[PDB]
Amino acid sequence: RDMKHTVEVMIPEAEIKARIAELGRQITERYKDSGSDMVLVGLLRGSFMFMADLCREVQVSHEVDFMTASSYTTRDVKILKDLDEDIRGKDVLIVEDIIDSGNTLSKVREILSLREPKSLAICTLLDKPSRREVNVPVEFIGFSIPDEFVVGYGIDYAQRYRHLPYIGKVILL
Amino acid sequence: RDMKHTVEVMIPEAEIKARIAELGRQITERYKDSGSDMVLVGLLRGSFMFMADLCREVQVSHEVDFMTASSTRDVKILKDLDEDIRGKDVLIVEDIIDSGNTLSKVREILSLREPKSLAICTLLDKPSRREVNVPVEFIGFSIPDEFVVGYGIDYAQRYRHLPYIGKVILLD
Amino acid sequence: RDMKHTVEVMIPEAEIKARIAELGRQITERYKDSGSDMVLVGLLRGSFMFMADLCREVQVSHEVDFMTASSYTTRDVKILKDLDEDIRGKDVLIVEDIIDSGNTLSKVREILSLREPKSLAICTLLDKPSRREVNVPVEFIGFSIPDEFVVGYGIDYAQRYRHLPYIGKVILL
Amino acid sequence: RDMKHTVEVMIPEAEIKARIAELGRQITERYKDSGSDMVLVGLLRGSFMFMADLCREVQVSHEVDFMTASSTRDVKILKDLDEDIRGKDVLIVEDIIDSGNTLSKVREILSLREPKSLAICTLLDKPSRREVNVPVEFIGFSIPDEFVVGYGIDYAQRYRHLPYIGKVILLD
Ligand SMILES: O=c1[nH]cnc2c(CN(CCCP(=O)(O)O)CCCP(=O)(O)O)c[nH]c12
Ligand SMILES: O=c1[nH]cnc2c(CN(CCCP(=O)(O)O)CCCP(=O)(O)O)c[nH]c12
Ligand SMILES: O=c1[nH]cnc2c(CN(CCCP(=O)(O)O)CCCP(=O)(O)O)c[nH]c12
Ligand SMILES: O=c1[nH]cnc2c(CN(CCCP(=O)(O)O)CCCP(=O)(O)O)c[nH]c12
Ligand SMILES: [Mg+2]
Ligand SMILES: [Mg+2]
Ligand SMILES: [Mg+2]
Ligand SMILES: [Mg+2]
Repeated sequence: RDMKHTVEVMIPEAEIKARIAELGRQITERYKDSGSDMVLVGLLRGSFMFMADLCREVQVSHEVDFMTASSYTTRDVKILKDLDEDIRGKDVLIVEDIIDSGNTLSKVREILSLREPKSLAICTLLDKPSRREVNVPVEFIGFSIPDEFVVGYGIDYAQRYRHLPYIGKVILL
Repeated sequence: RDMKHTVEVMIPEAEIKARIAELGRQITERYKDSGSDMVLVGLLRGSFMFMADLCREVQVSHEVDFMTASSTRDVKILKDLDEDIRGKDVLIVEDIIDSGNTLSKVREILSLREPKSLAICTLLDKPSRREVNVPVEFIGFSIPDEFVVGYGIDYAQRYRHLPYIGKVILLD
Repeated sequence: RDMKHTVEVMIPEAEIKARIAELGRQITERYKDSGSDMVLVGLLRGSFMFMADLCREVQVSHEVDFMTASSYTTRDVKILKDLDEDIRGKDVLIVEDIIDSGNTLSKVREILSLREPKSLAICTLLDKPSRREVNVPVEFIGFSIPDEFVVGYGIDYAQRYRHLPYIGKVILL
Repeated sequence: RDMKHTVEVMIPEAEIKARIAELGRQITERYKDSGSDMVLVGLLRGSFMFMADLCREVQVSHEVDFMTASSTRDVKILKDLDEDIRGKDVLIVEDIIDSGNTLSKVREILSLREPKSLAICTLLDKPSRREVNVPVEFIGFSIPDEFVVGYGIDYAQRYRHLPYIGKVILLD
């Protein structure tokens, strides 16, 4: 949190926009013939930018909701802020910025599943298979990256760089 | 919500105090030799009073925590617990169980956090209106099909401060 | 949080019950001729036991509500859980377990005051004038104690002793 | 909530994108020489999209935080901020201001935490329905008295994902 560093571009703004466009088309095809109500659920705070760009590329009538989970050395996954709307009998797509361990995301899916939605999938922008500690079903993935320390596009470093339009790598000096 | 009514006594303060003492001895005897941390989890708002009196009758070192749930519809968490319950003996403390919809869903959520044991203690039980068969190990009173008030329990945000359990009787 | 210790009785269960009875009579006289709706507001978690005993000794029709404030090195006072009901045009009595610095309580009163209640008073069970860092108006006080490390009656020590029916002092060994 | 209607365009995506770029340069020029930490505070849910596009146009190192408020009645905090704002330049990011009741009360609450500066940036402003004179330093569009949807803003939880601002037109 307190180290001399700099930031290089890893995934340019244009690459993200192109990849999200594709994701939008995939998500659209998977839920266009569903009929039931659909809702995209974002995990604050990292997902807000990804959510904003993604939901615009989804050509299906859907709702947008958010929830906040507890961040932590091993502790219970607690809900700091639940969803505003109901999800039972609905198509729910959890929208994440990045999956590493998948601990929090695994628990969140369990909690949501109890509310018995019609379907329940996960869409993450970044994925680190390397750091996975729990196997979680992830239907849509934007980028698979090695264990690199990335920032930008909602992802922070000591609350910094959330507003970068590009995914960047931090170089410790 | 604005209906003319009266409140008759159903369970006097002395009866509650005595029954809670008994519940205390039973809860104590169950968890006294556990060797794992114990926590009483109250469901706000209606159970604050029951919780305060109950934990004072529980002669084992335990923690006290609270949780606020919502409402048919989905059961959402307005205020989650403050502390972890993983590997702990958890006792859910609820004021009253009518249908059991809320308890059922709250127990599910907490069970996901893998506590050593998960049990429920309710002051009032109204089995004539149960829709879901939830398992309760401690019950203070099984009551008739009456709309009860007092002791944390309210009627339109009214009567929570009554030291006794009463029943609402509407005028004709 | 990790020290060898023991607990002695400082304020017996019976003394608390007697003092709360008196508080109930005072509070009752101050608000019996008000007319407006009344609500007792408790600060979780320390206030739950004090709230339960106090509201029963208040012979005035009132509502009971709770809220949780952020606990922390100097940080913003944040609301982890707000009130469930409205308080504008009402007689509001904040119910606290203990006042030391009065930092959190001062901010909480400010936040609540913005909602424009008819009146706004504070009732605490214990008071340490010694440790006061901010001057806060406190209309009702159960006990004034010196700077002693107390537990019990909702007050904890590493989440312990909340359930003690008596106010106790911890003796570090 | 269940009324038959249509959605006509009021502000096209290109117009929003261009206007947000301008807002970006203005916000940047104001806070570029502050020397104090900056934070954009969004009011959920309706402002997530505006926030995402806006902060990408703000060329100063800042933090992004969110807050959920309620609704007449009292304005309560369902979800408070995650980080402190004391001694920081705070910019409240809101989707639309009709009456201004919520903004007015939210600004009051945040001001209590004594930030270095407290300002408001709204995408849409509908002054024909303002009940409280709240001070806004940045406004994307001042709009006619129409029920707008899209770009985070909803009609009965619908249309939040539209890349443009539209207006709801009921059928006769
Ligand atoms: O490369 C990173 N940059 C910044 N943060 C992180 C994290 C920690 N974490 C992000 C931080 C969450 P926050 O402190 O913003 O609430 C990712 C965990 C997602 P998962 O448990 O479901 O897999 C993991 N990797 C990174
Ligand atoms: O006899 C009763 N007296 C008063 N209330 C009730 C209820 C409803 N009450 C208890 C419901 C228990 P459930 O039927 O879910 O098993 C819910 C109120 C929660 P809130 O005040 O935070 O909104 C059910 N029965 C009674
Ligand atoms: O003697 C004590 N025992 C246990 N805790 C404490 C505290 C800390 N604090 C109690 C701990 C609050 P918690 O960590 O349970 O959320 C009292 C602050 C009240 P104020 O700021 O309005 O004056 C101060 N004194 C004691
Ligand atoms: O033109 C509009 N389109 C859509 N909605 C609105 C509103 C109400 N909308 C904005 C209110 C702003 P205010 O009038 O307080 O200045 C409140 C919805 C909050 P919620 O979705 O979390 O419950 C006011 N105007 C419009
Ligand atoms: Mg995330
Ligand atoms: Mg209950
Ligand atoms: Mg306190
Ligand atoms: Mg808004």
